Amino acid sequence: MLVFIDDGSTNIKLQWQESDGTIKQHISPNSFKREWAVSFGDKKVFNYTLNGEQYSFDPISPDAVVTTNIAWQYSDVNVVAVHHALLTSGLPVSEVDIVCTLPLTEYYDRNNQPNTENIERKKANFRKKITLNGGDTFTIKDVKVMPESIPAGYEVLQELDELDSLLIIDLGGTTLDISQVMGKLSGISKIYGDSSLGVSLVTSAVKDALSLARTKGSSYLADDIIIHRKDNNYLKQRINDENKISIVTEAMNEALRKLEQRVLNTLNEFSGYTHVMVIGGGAELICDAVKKHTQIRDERFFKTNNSQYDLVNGMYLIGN
Amino acid sequence: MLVFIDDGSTNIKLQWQESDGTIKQHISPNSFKREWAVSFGDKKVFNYTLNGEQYSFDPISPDAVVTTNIAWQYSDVNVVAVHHALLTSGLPVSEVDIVCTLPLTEYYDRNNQPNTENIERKKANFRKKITLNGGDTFTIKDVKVMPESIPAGYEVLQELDELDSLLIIDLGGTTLDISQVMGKLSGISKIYGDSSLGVSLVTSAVKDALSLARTKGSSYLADDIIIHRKDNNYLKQRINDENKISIVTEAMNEALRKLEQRVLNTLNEFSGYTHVMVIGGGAELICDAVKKHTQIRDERFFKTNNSQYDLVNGMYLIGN
Ligand SMILES: Nc1nc2c(ncn2[C@@H]2O[C@H](COP(=O)(O)OP(=O)(O)NP(=O)(O)O)[C@@H](O)[C@H]2O)c(=O)[nH]1
Ligand SMILES: Nc1nc2c(ncn2[C@@H]2O[C@H](COP(=O)(O)OP(=O)(O)NP(=O)(O)O)[C@@H](O)[C@H]2O)c(=O)[nH]1
Ligand SMILES: [Mg+2]
Ligand SMILES: [Mg+2]
Ligand SMILES: [Mg+2]
Ligand SMILES: [Mg+2]
Repeated sequence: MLVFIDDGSTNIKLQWQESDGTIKQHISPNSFKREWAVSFGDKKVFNYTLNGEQYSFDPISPDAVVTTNIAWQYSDVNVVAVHHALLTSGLPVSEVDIVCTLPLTEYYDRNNQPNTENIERKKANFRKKITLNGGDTFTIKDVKVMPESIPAGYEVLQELDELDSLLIIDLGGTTLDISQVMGKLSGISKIYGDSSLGVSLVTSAVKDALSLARTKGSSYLADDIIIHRKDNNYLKQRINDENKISIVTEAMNEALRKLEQRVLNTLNEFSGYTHVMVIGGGAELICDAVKKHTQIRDERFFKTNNSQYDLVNGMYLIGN
Repeated sequence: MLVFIDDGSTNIKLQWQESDGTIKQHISPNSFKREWAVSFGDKKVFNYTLNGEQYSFDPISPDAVVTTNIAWQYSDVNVVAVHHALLTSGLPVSEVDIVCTLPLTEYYDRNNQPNTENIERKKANFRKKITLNGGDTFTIKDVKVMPESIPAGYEVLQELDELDSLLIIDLGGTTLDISQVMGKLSGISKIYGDSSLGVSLVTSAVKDALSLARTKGSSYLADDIIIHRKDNNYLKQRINDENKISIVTEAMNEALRKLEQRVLNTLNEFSGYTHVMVIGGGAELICDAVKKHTQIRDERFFKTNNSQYDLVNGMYLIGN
């Protein structure tokens, strides 16, 4: 079995196809604490041991450590999150081959050439042995590494003439990376990674406007508000009450406005692209501004409505 | 301004393109009561007058009258729902040309030929004058009518050879229609409409499980549960607790299995199709079963992740 994994610092996305020809997409959060969970009842808990350290999946983990999540890519927790993702995917415990991802500025050096040291370091990380109390864990065999962004725009790129170039904008949970690639992957024109902004900006704004606990527990509430930000009817029924709908809609627009300014400002660093694609979980939050501020016809502007999965799907369509 | 309108009996979907080339999609529910609403405060209420009768948008309308929603297509409420959709779309009040829809078995007679009487009846319906208290209403000028299903599969159909044929499966709120159309619209092979089943089957089940009020006010809760039916973490935070997650998950699965059996049984009435497409709001609820029980390669199986909008988008790509 081969599993494609876009192990982001917010959510791990998985995609694979089963014998009955069904293609499955799974998503599992990166929310673990460095200690085992205690269950005196039947509630299932996942306690792991990796590199001698203890870890457990935590549904209410503090949104703390809003610092360097780049190092997370080579961390123990990353290994745990991926294994946990495999365990809750539905697939049967077994040996598996995987293809994981490395952010653009980690996969490539400043010369836009493969950073072999980082790629190997990523493969080595998944060799760290893991254990699960009261259960079996999958066995990761072969590890392949693909860079982010490019796999998502691969389909479109096969269609582009060598002279054309696709601009890929990826808004993630805590990062906003933009790259430009010549048609048929004739070369990488430019890469601009930014780990100072992400969707969490709006999520954090929402958690503030409603004064919600700064943990994973309230992440779903925040996301539902952002996702349905344009449907008052939904908000009316969702927001506790007191109709803070005014303040939250006010907080969201602030953050969204900031995401747009950043993207537009960075966009000014690129030129000559003939096609544009917006991917990542935050795609819907900036697609309008991007399309408005680019000179590209509808025919050449790409965006799906399953944006958080665009990358892992692209990886799949290539390596499966 | 030209507006494409898929006025379904559950939700009115709109799609149009503005000056800055921005393409917008809007959704507005069909939840009205035959009586004005009384507001003693600042809360805005929409009270309409059509054909004399009084109507008003109702956020907590009873899910009553689950009888004939086909006649709804030519009703006064439909006219009100469309006008209400226009008013909450974000577009400026004005004159507008529109393209609306008619279910497959209404647009076509049993000989699969345009039912001109029904088509004209649909156009005439929007000529009924409407009024809004405390505001102006849009003015519907030219009315065009497209059948359901086919516009959604039009893109793919242009690519198919005249000999191939696309099977379009549309699962809506209260209807399940299936059609088979020859490549390049070289002819309609078969139409099978079924107004006995719809997504409301699962929504009703969910409401029963959580014993929620049988009104629109609880429809959002029900839909979030169904949409996130595979994410325990979300369900854990969404469900009012008590972990009825077992009972609701049990209710949903049974309703879903019923939807699947119906679709599979009807599918047995079709043959010779070379491509398959699933659309409508319920697409995600039956896509797997359908792909599993069809002999079609992945390349020839179509499904977007914005299913409720597939039709209106198809209408837009053809008429705009
Ligand atoms: N508004 C909105 N948010 C979405 C949508 N899909 C996913 N999200 C959310 O957007 C955030 C970003 O998701 P994603 O890009 O997958 O995160 P990541 O890849 O883990 N981030 P990073 O690349 O920085 O490591 C998540 O909190 C996710 O739940 C959507 O359609 N709309
Ligand atoms: N599970 C699920 N439900 C969805 C999704 N998108 C929309 N829905 C819901 O599915 C139901 C059906 O939507 P839709 O097909 O547009 O309704 P309709 O077109 O008005 N129905 P009808 O054709 O019978 O007149 C609605 O209650 C809608 O909210 C989705 O991705 N997943
Ligand atoms: Mg990412
Ligand atoms: Mg990764
Ligand atoms: Mg419909
Ligand atoms: Mg209609």
